[PDB]
Amino acid sequence: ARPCIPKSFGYSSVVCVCNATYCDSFDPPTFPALGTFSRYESTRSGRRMELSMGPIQANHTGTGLLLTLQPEQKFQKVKGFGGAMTDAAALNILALSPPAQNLLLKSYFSEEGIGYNIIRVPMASCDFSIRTYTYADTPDDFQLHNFSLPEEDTKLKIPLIHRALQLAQRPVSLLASPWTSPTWLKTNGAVNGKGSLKGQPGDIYHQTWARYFVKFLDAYAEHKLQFWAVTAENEPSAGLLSGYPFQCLGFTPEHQRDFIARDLGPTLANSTHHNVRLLMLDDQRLLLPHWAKVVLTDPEAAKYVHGIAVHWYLDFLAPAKATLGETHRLFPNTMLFASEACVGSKFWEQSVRLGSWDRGMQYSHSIITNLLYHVVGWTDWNLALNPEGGPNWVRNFVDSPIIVDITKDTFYKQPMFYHLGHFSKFIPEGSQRVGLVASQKNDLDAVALMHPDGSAVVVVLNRSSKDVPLTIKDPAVGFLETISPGYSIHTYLWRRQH
Ligand SMILES: *[C@@H]1O[C@H](CO)[C@@H](O[C@@H]2O[C@H](CO)[C@@H](O)[C@H](O)[C@H]2NC(C)=O)[C@H](O)[C@H]1NC(C)=O
Ligand SMILES: *[C@@H]1O[C@H](CO)[C@@H](O)[C@H](O)[C@H]1NC(C)=O
Ligand SMILES: *[C@@H]1O[C@H](CO)[C@@H](O)[C@H](O)[C@H]1NC(C)=O
Ligand SMILES: O=S(=O)(NCC1CC1)c1ccccc1
Ligand SMILES: [K+]
Ligand SMILES: [K+]
Repeated sequence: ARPCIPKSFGYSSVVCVCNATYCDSFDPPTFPALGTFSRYESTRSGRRMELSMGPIQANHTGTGLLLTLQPEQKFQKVKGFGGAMTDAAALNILALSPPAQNLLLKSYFSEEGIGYNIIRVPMASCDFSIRTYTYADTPDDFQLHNFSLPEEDTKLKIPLIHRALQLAQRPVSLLASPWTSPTWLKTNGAVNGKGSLKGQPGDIYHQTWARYFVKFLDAYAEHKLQFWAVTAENEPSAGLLSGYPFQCLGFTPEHQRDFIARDLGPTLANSTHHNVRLLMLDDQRLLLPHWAKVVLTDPEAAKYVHGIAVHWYLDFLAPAKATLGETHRLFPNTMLFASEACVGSKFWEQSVRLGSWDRGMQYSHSIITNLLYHVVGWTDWNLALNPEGGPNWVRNFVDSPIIVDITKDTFYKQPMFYHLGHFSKFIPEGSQRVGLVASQKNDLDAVALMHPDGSAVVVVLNRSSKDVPLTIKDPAVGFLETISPGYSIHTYLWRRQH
């Protein structure tokens, strides 16, 4: 529909420049003719989700790499993809002119963009906020009569969420997560630092905290917003750490288990919001499987927990098989969901690297890795940041797929945007991962899924410098002869006749 306007900032690849009168966009989505496949290609050399079509062939010869679709080998259903509407994201989006705001939101939420269907909503303030607040800062208000949404919600976040939902043709699911409780419920009486809820699960402090979740859901419902899920606490391990710099609330896994069993589970289940799902953990993967064991082996907690939320700090190394793999083996009926991912968080790397292909490859490699370990969705962190990677009240700056430059009324779409879009645009909610078997050892990363309507999607990432010819075999349908260029990502789509 409209191609990428590239700009280089001296990193390995380009950003696409958008402004008040121009942004890259796709045509309305249409499938290739039966017997035809679509290929969307992005490359370090500068291609951005460019469309080509090719024939599906009856025959194949050669000893080249063959990836054979296993359409009846079924794995997880996919919930979807999206990102977080933090205070920082909202402020950056609304600092753009109305036309640029629209093109940014269309980029993410419309069918002319990459089709996000998840928005994560912080419950009150976090690090990506410029003001520290909760919804119930008046002390000793245990019945939460003075609970209320401030302007960060009513004037910034909620109107933007409504605008995203208007642009979306896919149903959008909202996920809520709190960072801190009111300080008068906490052992340290501060939003940050080491501290937990006072007392013990089942007591007034814990009951009040559980009621705060229902108050939040009630308040958003008055604005005609309903949630798909809540997490039990953002990064519960953080509040156990001396000097933790920003909003947190510490829970051991035993504390989280008992809070869920005695307070949050029953309180949600007794409310009009009983259909909202509860996700546990919302933290880094090295806490698994231990955290899952502690919480889910208690039947009283387990009956309230619908899923496990995991965060991915892509700058840091940690095992996948010993964490996600083991958790799936031990608790195959509890879904895993990636609720936050980010890059650029190390103090010694530029928070925002405009045009970094490497950071793009980190996003897509992460997503593939998550999907191969049974995870049902993937949620980026801040939807948009400034060129510093902010604002952020403790200067904990990071990268974002969209960077806003208010002085030019411009925003920049990073390689990370396109790497995420290779999945989000082409994997509708309810898609199911299926097998994909390589005929020989190779350097590629790939995943295959089947749409609800039976159509096929395959994503192929090449993190190597070498162009790799390959064939995809769909045993019902035929062969797709293609090539995976070095430093590329491709998405393949086709109809499957039986
Ligand atoms: C928004 O960006 C577009 C794209 O760069 C700008 O339009 C370009 O303007 C230059 C300079 O006049 C021309 O050489 C290009 O041909 C234009 N491209 C297109 C596609 O129109 C546009 O001026 C910018 N808008 C604002 C309000 O700054
Ligand atoms: C495909 O395979 C068989 C090989 O004998 C042949 O009958 C057929 O003509 C070949 N070519 C095409 C285009 O199908
Ligand atoms: C359960 O729900 C009702 C609302 O119908 C409420 O009045 C009651 O206090 C709730 N019980 C709790 C939160 O324990
Ligand atoms: O994968 S999709 O079906 N994504 C969803 C779209 C609304 C139908 C698709 C198909 C054709 C072109 C782009 C994307
Ligand atoms: K208040
Ligand atoms: K940094």
